[PDB]
Amino acid sequence: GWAESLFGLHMGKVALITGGSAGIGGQIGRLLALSGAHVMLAARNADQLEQMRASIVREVRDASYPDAESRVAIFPGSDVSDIDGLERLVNHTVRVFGKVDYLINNAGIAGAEEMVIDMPVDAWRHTLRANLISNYALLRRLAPQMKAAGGAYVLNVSSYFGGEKYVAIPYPNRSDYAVSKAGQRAMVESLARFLGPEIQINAIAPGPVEPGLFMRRARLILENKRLNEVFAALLAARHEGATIADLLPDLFANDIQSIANSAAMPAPLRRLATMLRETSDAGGSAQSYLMNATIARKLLNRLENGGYITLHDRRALTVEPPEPFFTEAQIEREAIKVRDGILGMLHLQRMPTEFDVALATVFYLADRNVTGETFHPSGGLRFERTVTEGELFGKPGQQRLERLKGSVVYLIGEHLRQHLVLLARTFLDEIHVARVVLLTETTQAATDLAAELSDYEAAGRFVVIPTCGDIEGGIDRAMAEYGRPGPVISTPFRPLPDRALSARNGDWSSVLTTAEFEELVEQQITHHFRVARKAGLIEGANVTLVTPPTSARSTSEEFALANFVKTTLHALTATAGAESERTVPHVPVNQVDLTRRARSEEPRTPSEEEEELQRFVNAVLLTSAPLPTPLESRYRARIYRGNAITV
Ligand SMILES: NC(=O)c1ccc[n+]([C@@H]2O[C@H](COP(=O)([O-])OP(=O)(O)OC[C@H]3O[C@@H](n4cnc5c(N)ncnc54)[C@H](OP(=O)(O)O)[C@@H]3O)[C@@H](O)[C@H]2O)c1
Repeated sequence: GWAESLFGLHMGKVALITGGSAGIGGQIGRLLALSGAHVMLAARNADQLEQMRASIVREVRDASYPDAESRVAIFPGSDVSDIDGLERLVNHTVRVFGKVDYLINNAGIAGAEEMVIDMPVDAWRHTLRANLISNYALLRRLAPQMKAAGGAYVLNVSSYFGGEKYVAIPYPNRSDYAVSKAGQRAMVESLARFLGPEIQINAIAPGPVEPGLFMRRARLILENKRLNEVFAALLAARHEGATIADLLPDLFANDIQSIANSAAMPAPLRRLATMLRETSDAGGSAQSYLMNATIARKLLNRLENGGYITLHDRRALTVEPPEPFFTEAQIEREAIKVRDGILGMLHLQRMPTEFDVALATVFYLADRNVTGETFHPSGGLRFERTVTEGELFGKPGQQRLERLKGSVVYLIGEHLRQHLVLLARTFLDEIHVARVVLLTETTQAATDLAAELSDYEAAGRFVVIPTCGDIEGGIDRAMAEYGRPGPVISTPFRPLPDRALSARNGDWSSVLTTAEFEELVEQQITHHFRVARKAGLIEGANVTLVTPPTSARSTSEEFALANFVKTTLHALTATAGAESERTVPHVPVNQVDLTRRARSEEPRTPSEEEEELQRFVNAVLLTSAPLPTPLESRYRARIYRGNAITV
């Protein structure tokens, strides 16, 4: 009798639920209605919203709630990636019910389902708006009335793949999804003290809930596998002297037996084509044609963005292969492996239903003494890999640093002048690099830093390049003339916002706006994703992403935003790291944080700030010097990627 136990549990609350016409959000909306709450459901398709509303209202009357027809409302055409539309959703909800007590940030899309090195930047941005920026947007508009009335709750529906406190969990090929789920948890952790005690804010993070989905995902896996084998062989041939752009006409002949027996093909490509013709299912054209159209366009994108070829070297496929490319048998073999992976994660060997998760969640929502937590209503999972955030302990080995002699360094930054200059001086004077290229945002910063190091600049050992925000272009320019990188160190162009996070009394003009939160995600998360996207394609690069310090004022709000940035970015660094471990060119990714775990640990004297800068140098070095590949150490290649090191 679960309905009987729900009765009156949330009597008189008004809940807004996004993505509320099916799945978990439909069940939470259903069970909140069955607990006496007025619910507004929001999704895109209006008829589904109508059918779910019908079903719920019927149950509400059977439960003997008064005037059941007026207890459920719908609001169609609500795409949570459309941040400006959420305002009309809220306006309508306050208009219909008078107030919002519960905000259930439930809607969540799957994202791009590509590796970091393949992800279109605007697909990344779209996932983050839908899964992450939507949640602050709704919270920020509702928080004033919620603070006023005081019985209020924000619930972000996150995931185990958004990690846990101080721990990131890599989700290969899903970095956008993982970053938005981590960011939902991070928002809960970072805001709870400012929104309390009137607003509780928590996340839930269910485990897995119950052509099919494993079929689409299996197909992507087979396509990715083929694309990686070709990219790898292309690099191994370019390694032996081949010019990649000149192999493209013959390669895009697409015939596997042609490529395998061409003397005009470098040996790597021939060994790959031989294996393919011998292993791939013969009932598919994949055994006779190298690539389909998707593989081809992505292969060219990896080569153009990695700087291996130019726009003029782009070729269409001579012959688009005939379906079926991958046979149904291959796709099923791989989908069963996907499914078994997921199922084997689970300690209980069974999955919850959407109703189960909803039920536990709706009970959880009745507890009034918990905030800033991540509740698992479904749970019990063993993960392939977890990465704890940590603190720098030790120094890099001399041998590894010597391997940096003569390399080219790319620095990306703007406002952290002292850090950038110290990095450059260290790389040139003590590491003996060939040269340091600095990519700034504004021209002025380029000129000032070129001045403070005018000596190295005259000698050609320091270069500056103002990007005016065009990160991809600067890396292409630098690669074109100033040398191909080893160490790449991305720092943020912009500082953290100096904004409040909660009201002083009933004044909210000073609290971080939705647009400002959007800018924060752009400049402290997407900025580094753009760097990692390009540099992950560069054979022989190392990537380090640096999260910003606080200002001298060092306000609690600023500290909260820094920890938000650190937690959210780590999901990217860990997923990029796990991807590197599996796919050539195995470019490592690691993260360095300039804000400490606890606020009392921040430097308070100039001597302590000197200790920090020294440590910062040592961590950037520890992650910049050549790291072990999977071939040298299977263990060390795993653990020396995906870290977040506080200094
Ligand atoms: N294995 C799991 O299912 C699992 C586990 C952990 C976490 N989660 C999280 O749980 C949440 C819901 O998962 P689910 O499996 O129930 O999702 P789902 O199957 O995609 O649920 C679909 C619901 O969301 C709506 N929706 C879809 N795209 C939308 C968009 N762009 N804007 C607004 N509404 C949209 C749909 O209506 P329309 O399509 O008509 O708009 C419908 O109401 C997500 O945040 C997800 O990350 C799920």
